Amino acid sequence: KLRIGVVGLGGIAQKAWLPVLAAASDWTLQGAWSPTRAKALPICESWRIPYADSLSSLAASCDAVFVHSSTASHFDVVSTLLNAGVHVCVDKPLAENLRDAERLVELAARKKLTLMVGFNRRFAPLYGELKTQLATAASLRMDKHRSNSVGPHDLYFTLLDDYLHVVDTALWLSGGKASLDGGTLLTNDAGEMLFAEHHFSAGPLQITTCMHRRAGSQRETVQAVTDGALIDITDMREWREERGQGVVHKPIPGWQSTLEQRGFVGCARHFIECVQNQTVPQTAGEQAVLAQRIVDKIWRDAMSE
Amino acid sequence: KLRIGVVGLGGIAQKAWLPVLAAASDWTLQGAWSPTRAKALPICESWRIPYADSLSSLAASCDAVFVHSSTASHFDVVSTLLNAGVHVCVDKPLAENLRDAERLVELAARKKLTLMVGFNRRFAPLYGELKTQLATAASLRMDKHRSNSVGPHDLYFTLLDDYLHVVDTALWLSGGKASLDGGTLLTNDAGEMLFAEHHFSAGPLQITTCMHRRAGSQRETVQAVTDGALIDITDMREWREERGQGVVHKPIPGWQSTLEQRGFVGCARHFIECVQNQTVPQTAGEQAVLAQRIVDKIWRDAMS
Amino acid sequence: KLRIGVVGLGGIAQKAWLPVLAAASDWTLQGAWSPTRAKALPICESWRIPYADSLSSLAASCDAVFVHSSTASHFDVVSTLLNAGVHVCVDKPLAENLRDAERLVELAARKKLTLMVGFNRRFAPLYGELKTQLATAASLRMDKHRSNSVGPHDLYFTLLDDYLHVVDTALWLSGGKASLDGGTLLTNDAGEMLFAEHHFSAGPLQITTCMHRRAGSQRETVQAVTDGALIDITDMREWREERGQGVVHKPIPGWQSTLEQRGFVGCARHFIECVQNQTVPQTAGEQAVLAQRIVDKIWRDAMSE
Amino acid sequence: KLRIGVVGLGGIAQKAWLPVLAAASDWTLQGAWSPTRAKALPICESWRIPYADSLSSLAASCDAVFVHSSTASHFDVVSTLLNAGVHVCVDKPLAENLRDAERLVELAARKKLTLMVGFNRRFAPLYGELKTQLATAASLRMDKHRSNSVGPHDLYFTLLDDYLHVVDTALWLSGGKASLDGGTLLTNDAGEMLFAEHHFSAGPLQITTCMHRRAGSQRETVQAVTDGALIDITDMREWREERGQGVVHKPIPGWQSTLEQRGFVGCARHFIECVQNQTVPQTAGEQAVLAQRIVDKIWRDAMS
Repeated sequence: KLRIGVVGLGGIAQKAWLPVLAAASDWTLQGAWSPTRAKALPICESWRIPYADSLSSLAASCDAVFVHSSTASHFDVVSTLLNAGVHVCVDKPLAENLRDAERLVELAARKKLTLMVGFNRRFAPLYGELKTQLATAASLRMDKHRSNSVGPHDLYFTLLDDYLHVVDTALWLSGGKASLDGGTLLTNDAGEMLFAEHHFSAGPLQITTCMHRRAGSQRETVQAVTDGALIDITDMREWREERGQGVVHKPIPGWQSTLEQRGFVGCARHFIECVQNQTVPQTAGEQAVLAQRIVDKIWRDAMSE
Repeated sequence: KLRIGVVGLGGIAQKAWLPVLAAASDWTLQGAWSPTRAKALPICESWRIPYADSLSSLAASCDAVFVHSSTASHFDVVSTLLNAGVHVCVDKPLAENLRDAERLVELAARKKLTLMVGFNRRFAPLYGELKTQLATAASLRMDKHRSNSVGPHDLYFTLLDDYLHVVDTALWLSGGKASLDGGTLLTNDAGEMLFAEHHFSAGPLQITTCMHRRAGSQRETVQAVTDGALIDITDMREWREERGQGVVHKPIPGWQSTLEQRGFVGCARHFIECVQNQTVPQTAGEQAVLAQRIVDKIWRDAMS
Repeated sequence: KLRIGVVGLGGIAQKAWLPVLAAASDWTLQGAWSPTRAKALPICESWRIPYADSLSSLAASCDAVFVHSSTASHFDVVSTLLNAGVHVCVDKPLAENLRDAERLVELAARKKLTLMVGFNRRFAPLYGELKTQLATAASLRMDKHRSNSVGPHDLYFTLLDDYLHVVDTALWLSGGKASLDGGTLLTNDAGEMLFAEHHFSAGPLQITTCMHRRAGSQRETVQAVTDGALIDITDMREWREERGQGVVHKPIPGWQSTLEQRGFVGCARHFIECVQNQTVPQTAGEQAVLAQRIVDKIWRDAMSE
Repeated sequence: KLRIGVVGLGGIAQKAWLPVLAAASDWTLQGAWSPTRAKALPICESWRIPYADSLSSLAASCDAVFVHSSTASHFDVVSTLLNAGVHVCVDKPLAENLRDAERLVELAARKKLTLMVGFNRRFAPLYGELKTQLATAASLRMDKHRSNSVGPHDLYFTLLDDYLHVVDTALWLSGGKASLDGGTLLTNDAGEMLFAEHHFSAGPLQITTCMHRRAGSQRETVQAVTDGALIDITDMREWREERGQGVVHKPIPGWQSTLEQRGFVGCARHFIECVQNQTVPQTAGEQAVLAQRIVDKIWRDAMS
């Protein structure tokens, strides 16, 4: 059975990327570490888990590790772990720099290790169920808004830290083969992201990614207009479809965690399985920098006009 | 009290307009006329409406006429009605061809008559209500679908008879200075429209018009993403907004009159008011062909 | 073709009991009258309809008439019309007195005329569709609340003027054969109705009628718990059912008036048809004073304790 | 930091309680024990929980124990656990028989231990939130159904293992001084419960408990008709209220933890708090058997 390590304080991890390891079957949680040797000691004790004192040890005694620390650190962390011959699964941004990412993708292969990005969304039960229905899709629009989170970081940061999630999911749902027709980027006076919306075209299918940081509501939705059906998904939890017989709400499994709905579980499992079976992850190599390449293409333009 | 006349007793007429033009305290219905004359007499009797065998007969006995018949016969009917000194309220496509539409508009200006297009959606309480909240709007999408209506008519008829609604409403709701950025059109081998979507840009705001003729849902909706709130309107009847403290469902009073929510009532009132007050309607002049100028271009480009 | 007369100013009638005569097919609207010879002259003109100057004339030149005037007048009006050999359809309360009602039911029969109460609810498309589904119903509860209408009239009035509607519909839906097990009646200091809720038992099936005059919302609902399904109906417009495959919203016919949803149309038509076919109306004779007999049974108790 | 022990690793235990008793900063999980011992060892390892071959072994190593096993074995387990100076939090039916339940309560008072019943619904944010708005309530109905669960157990087990939830919650939400007015019970030829409904009266307020084992819906709801507002709560997660200005949907934060919305978390915290603070829990004494005294009577009367 594999030993798994976790890198990632507890801001978010404690909520999902931690109770998700409260499974234990086929693999074990072999300790965890984080840069803030302080706000991590408590959770390690409260959860009864080994607290590595340095990334060196944590890597030493692990076969694979989930990295959920700051996006700025992702590169170094993954870079260190990979060099320790450890399998890694990094959170959304591979590295806050396109090249740096293409390099980790090289290192990982060049060292017969598996490196995949944690696109929990490609593992949400409802998004996967939808993907097997968009065969005759004509319109696909995804929204992810924040009530009031005009993040202290600049546009660049928020693009790789939030919008990337929308682009990733949208492109994965369309079959990964769209073009960037147009869109917009709105920032306040502080150069901070306020809004973002773009349009893609995968043949006849029209894709739309949309995000607003001050919409007075934290909602996430996916709308699909296909031939014979109209499907809508709210918060990866609600599923409504119309097939000419009235609006139908798919039943929500009585005992299902939110960590399973967002695709966290399925992502971990698919990571753990690829290690053993020694297979290529769904989000590795090209699939790990894809959407990032697009997000980058946009920024490269919205910073020249 | 003007004398109101009606043209075209087909479906919508009897379901929407007629019920609006019968219960009137400020005007009176004095006649009707269909290019078919078939079942026309029984229909008119149903409404106690003196049937007119001819337009020039219906015109010679009216002051203002609401036209609603095959988009093709519009020009011939409107120009005639306008030559008889009768104010007219045309139904959606002013005329089948763009130049024709303008011809009628000009003909109305010279003749000094009130010629407006009946864009009922511009008078829907909830839509006009929404138009006042989009000051800080960033995203605006309007969706209008059919469960399975790839009806006999071709792409050209559908663009002018249905997709125009979306394009005109969306542009009206967002200032009215947007530009076409792209989109697509899909038709089966017969040339009948199947799907249509387009993107417009009025500054930072992104507008989207979408219509699918076979999506399994006859739903209509408007989605707005503003600064500090999210508004959704379904079938011109349901209003939901979220401003940081949970979704709210605006109340729906006994005023619940489909004919009123959908804007028919207000459209009629507005037409007659302009006629009696000799003012310019919200759907006249360049405004009665702004969306059509757009829809036409989309079609022409498709055929090239 | 029959000539139909209408008695009923325009408070409500103008909204429904009037645009409902904007049909005309098999019968004609032969004028209308009301006690207030003032606030009725306008509508008669605006709707282009003959304004009888007295109930005498209106009855003289009609074959049947819809009575939608004050409940206090119902008796006299119907009593006059019946004596004029005219067929009548009276609004909800037959007479504000049980005996008086049983007398009109006699007169009407004794004069080979048809007298039915206008229980528009027994003709609402969704309530009728429900009735054919309550075969294995175990629980049936109906609510009818007003946002803030603590009516100037006393408890008695409001019981025959509003609660009667709930009791009628509830009993008709259960098959008309329940018993009054219990309930409550709450009035303010002015002796005005504030609340009302009762429980009936039609064998195993438990029925509940519920009304509050100050619930801060004007909603009407019907809930059914049957064997194999869970059905809910809001405002005679919305229909949701759960049959183990998720919640399903029945589609609302695109072009359907509200006057048709509340059962107004179907009620008029069924009235007009019984005249010609000379058949017994669904709400005539015993079915016209039924629920009223119950409403009365309650009051007779809530006015002795 | 008390030592927490668990009894019964069946379903709910692993889905609700365990996940609540593992992530703890104020206490520690020190063991577990099932009357089956089958797969028990693999389960405990899954949670890194030293398996106890015996109760007196689990007890000898704990301070407080959360019991959740076959309603029948409750008495034998609780009395034993109480004889070993261990505070216990029993699962719904304190004991299978009423006198037994009281026996345990008394045994806890003498022994000076904290004995409470785990009524998670009394600690659900939304339910406790609602209990503060029913000051002017007139009607209160709680509905809990199953799509098709006429499970093996008979009417008696179901009344105590499921219908008790409704009866206890409803009574708790409405003051707690209601009286049984009537209702009905339905069972198939096998004697398995099919449906149950009852009416209570606490003054002018009317309370209704309803449960059907095969209604095609696993829905849970609470309906309140107060003076000036209408509140609806579905599956302890959705809150809707209408106070004259349209229905409102209370917001649902990232706090979205089924285990928390359903009250499990708060129930645990409350138990341990009372133990360490030596105070009386909200579900102890007469309160740990108020609804059971009612449900039993209903059953006895049915069997007469």
